[PDB]
Amino acid sequence: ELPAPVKAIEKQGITIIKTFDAPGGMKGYLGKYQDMGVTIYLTPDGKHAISGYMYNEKGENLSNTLIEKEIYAPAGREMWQRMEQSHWLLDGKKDAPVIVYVFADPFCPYCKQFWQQARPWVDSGKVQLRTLLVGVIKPESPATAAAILASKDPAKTWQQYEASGGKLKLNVPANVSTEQMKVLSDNEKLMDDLGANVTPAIYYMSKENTLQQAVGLPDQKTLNIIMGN
Amino acid sequence: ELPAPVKAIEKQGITIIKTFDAPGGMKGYLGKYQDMGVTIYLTPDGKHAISGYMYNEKGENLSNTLIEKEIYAPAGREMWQRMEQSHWLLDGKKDAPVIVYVFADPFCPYCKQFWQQARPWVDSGKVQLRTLLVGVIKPESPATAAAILASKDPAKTWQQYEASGGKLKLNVPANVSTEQMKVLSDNEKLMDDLGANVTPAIYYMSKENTLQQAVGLPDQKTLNIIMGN
Repeated sequence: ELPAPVKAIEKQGITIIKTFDAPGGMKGYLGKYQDMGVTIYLTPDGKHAISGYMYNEKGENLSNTLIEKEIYAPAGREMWQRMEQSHWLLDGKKDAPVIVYVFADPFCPYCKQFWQQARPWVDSGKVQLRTLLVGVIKPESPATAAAILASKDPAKTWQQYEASGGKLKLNVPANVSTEQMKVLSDNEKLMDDLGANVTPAIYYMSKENTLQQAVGLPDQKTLNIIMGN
Repeated sequence: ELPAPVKAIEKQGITIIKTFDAPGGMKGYLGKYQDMGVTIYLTPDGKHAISGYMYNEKGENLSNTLIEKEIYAPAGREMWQRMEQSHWLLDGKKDAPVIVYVFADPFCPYCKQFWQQARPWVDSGKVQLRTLLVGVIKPESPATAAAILASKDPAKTWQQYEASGGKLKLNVPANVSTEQMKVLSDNEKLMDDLGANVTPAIYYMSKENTLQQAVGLPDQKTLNIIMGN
């Protein structure tokens, strides 16, 4: 079966995912304890195993890197793709290295405050905010979001709208177009799939491309991390 | 200096105590993170180190054993000796394998309840309770404790006293003898040195002879552990 020392560690509540190659003639085992990723290393003598974190000369926590890359990160990747394939509005330079998605409703105070918080990074060209509009808070949310999407330059209109705290006057059409309704409904479903029904629901990448989430108004630390600082 | 991989781990908040021999050509380092003991193992390639716990074929957590034996346990040993050298009263067989010390006052409800809880183990000859009397709760505590020490068979009198819930009538002398006062004062100082002023203050051995403490009335789990079950 499995080496005795490793079997002993399994009995401590660990479920093995797979085996992997490690340095120094050691064999590695990737697993989980409850929801936590863990790495086990079989010693050269083969009669001992160490459950813990391996570091290299440069000081990188190799176990952390592997756990984030193979356990925590994967499942959310297809979601990041779905957001990229959605009809989002661009706020910032198209080539900004840091991409942040935000599900926002026209009648949401914190969406506006987050928009303001992000200015330094967006204006410097470091971050680009991609907004996926939804109409779920107020009776007029759908129509207002659709009106923004119906404007000549939706992205600019949204920026002006958020900058004005929602005081920006708009031309609200006689009805929501079928295309606008599809965008809003598709965005709402994706938002629901991501797990947070409250706006703003902010998504960004960190920790070996793990899809991260922030809901509501981020505090200073979370903001700096979202912005890739 | 120290191997680079180990130096990297030190930077994560670890302070090294000493180096030690490990299996498979690996070098071990014993240290602490805050108040927690930790073990680090340098890999055969010498360019990596693992911070974690080593297990053997029999399933023993060797790191835990070493940490308990060399870090957590030592400092309290001299205290266990001081209790053994004190004037305690025996409750149970002199050859009972499990020794439990208890600092008790004559006017303490929980001391009496703990005494009752311990009967099964004391009567089976598995545990021996060694009581170090103190007189600190009530005005009459000193005189009553001294009266017990002054009786023909102090140990039996104490047992009868606890069994009766303190209703056992006693012959209280005209004064506390100098020897009785020395016992009470010495016991009180040792109790204070151990860190718990509340009675009952219970001491026992577990985890590689680490001096353990229980204060007040132990719940079922703690009781079973104190009794060595």
